[PDB]
Amino acid sequence: GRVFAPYSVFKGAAALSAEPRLPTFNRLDSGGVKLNRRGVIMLTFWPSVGERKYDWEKRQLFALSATEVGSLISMGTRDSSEFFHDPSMLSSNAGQVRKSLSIKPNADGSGYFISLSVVNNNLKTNDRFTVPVTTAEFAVMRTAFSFALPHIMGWDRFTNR
Amino acid sequence: GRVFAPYSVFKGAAALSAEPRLPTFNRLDSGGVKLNRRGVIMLTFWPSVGERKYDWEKRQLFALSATEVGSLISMGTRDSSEFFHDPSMLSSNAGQVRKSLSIKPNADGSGYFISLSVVNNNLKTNDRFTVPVTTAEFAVMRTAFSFALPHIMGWDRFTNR
Amino acid sequence: GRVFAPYSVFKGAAALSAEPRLPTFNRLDSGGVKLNRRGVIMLTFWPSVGERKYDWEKRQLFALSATEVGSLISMGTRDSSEFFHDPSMLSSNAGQVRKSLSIKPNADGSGYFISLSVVNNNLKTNDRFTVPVTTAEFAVMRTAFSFALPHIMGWDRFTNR
Amino acid sequence: GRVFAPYSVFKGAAALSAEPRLPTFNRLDSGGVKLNRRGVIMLTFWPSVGERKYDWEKRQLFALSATEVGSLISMGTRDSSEFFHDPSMLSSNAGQVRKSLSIKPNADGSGYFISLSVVNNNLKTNDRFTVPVTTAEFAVMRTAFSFALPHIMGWDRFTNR
DNA sequence: TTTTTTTTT
DNA sequence: TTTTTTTTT
DNA sequence: TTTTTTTTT
DNA sequence: TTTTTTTTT
Repeated sequence: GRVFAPYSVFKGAAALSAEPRLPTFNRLDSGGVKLNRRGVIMLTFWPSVGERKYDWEKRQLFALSATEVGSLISMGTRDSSEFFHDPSMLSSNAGQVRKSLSIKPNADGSGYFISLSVVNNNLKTNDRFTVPVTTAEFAVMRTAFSFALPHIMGWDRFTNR
Repeated sequence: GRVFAPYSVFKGAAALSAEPRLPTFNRLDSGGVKLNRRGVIMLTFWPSVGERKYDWEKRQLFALSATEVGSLISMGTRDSSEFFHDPSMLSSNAGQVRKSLSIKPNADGSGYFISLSVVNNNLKTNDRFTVPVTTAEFAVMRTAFSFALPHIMGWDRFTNR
Repeated sequence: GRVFAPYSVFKGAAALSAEPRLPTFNRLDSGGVKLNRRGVIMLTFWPSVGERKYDWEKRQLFALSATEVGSLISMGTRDSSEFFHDPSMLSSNAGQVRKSLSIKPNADGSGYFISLSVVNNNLKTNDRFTVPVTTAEFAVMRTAFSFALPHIMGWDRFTNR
Repeated sequence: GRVFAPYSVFKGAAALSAEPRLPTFNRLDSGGVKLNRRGVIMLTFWPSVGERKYDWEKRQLFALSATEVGSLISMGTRDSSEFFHDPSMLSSNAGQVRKSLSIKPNADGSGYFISLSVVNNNLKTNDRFTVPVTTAEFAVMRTAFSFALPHIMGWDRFTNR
């Protein structure tokens, strides 16, 4: 069965959620197993419609790859990164939706800003959710993501008993 | 069944103990599972009534959240933090008991001081337990807490087999 | 059964793959178990025959030992290392094939270069596969290898239940 | 059953071995479980009687506690520590055997020196085994010991399923 | 005994 | 296919 | 719902 | 064979 144990951070404008999506495996005819669809750390964003009350309907997703996770956890305090995703890459309708996730340190050094930009040329929409992440919150993420990385990679299958 | 494997540090005035409290889950009707009550790292303090002989009766608890754990493990040597808790928040009798946990580096750099303050306006009591933590002891905590963080978050449920 | 969950990095000239090989154990007559053949992190390299299309036939392997893994993960940004292996050491045909793996930081600091040299004096061949590894990619490796190290050592057998 | 998966380092004068000893638990009448005898990282030393040929008969043991492990893994490159143990503390024959383990960085910075001193006033013996540990070897230890620490503490018993 | 709360499947 | 070897239970 | 793809067993 | 001990459920 599925499991819902998100690490969620709520702030002024929007809320931020993070939970792993494990890899899918195919059992070969030879008996062994082969990783098929790679796992990710799924990031979800949604806005606040009212004093601490958020709109789950207007949520946007962003799937961190193994490498991108590696990038995030290796970030020094004075570091910043930006990831660009096309949800429908290699599909009939590519270049129509563009997603970009950005992590930038804030001036104070009291953590980072993490914002998701989603531009949809099909629906003519332009969404952006920014969420402030303290040092401690980003620390949970770094440690949690470090823990999950081997799993989303399927390396937890390698075990002596 | 339950499990009692505390990491305990004993010192002059008081003693310090730390062990995880796992999250509670509810099995949905849909089959999947959902994290309900979040896990914590439970901290217990108690005084010394006599030459190395402590009073377990006068113990006070403090429950570290995921974020607070993230804060503790991310602490540089020259860092200090303070957490404030109301045990009965959102309850009939709030603001009546106040707890504060403080981690401050000591002058020497030979670790930290960790003290729990508990002010009870109902019972008119004022308790404070301070415990010195060497670099090595705080190292156990940092590593142990890092290990436990994924578990108290319920991320150990995400596993390939 | 076996498991195939490689961490693969594809680049211009060649491709790089990494996955653990667990240790083999023998069950003693006394009942206990004893680690026999030590585990490794297996590295595979292969060339590119055409615009992003690689030759799996011309692959070369390199097996990182526990210690060598320890070396790799302890590398600062400004560090470089080189490992020399004779595949047929202590065998009839030693000194006939020589392998060397090198990790050097690139000028920019944007990661490392990792190249495998294989000199075969029996077949009169001289192969070399170089692959550029970004900071994020090497971060995956560092974290993945850290996770796997206890397992290839067989220390995952030590567990309370 | 027991498990033998030592991390061993062999050098000129002596050899060094390290493997965890898990904690013992007692099942309470209440149903739960309680950690009884604490786990350790067991260190074994033995001399070399001949060109790369060691004397397993003249081995000496040293049991690292949780805290001492915490100390070892927190060591910077320029750090050194010394631990003193009386094997028969709180026993009929205390003060008769004294053990001391020392970790000192070597001049070059190419790792550390680790030596075990055992003075026996009952048998009138004075033993000392020194073993050089490269940066990579000590890296294996740091990572392996970090992995094992939660287990020797019995914190691996805390798990969601 | 424990600072709660915010959104789904 | 893989750099081995050293000491026990 | 999710940026894909490249090579085996 | 191993530095112990301190307080509960």
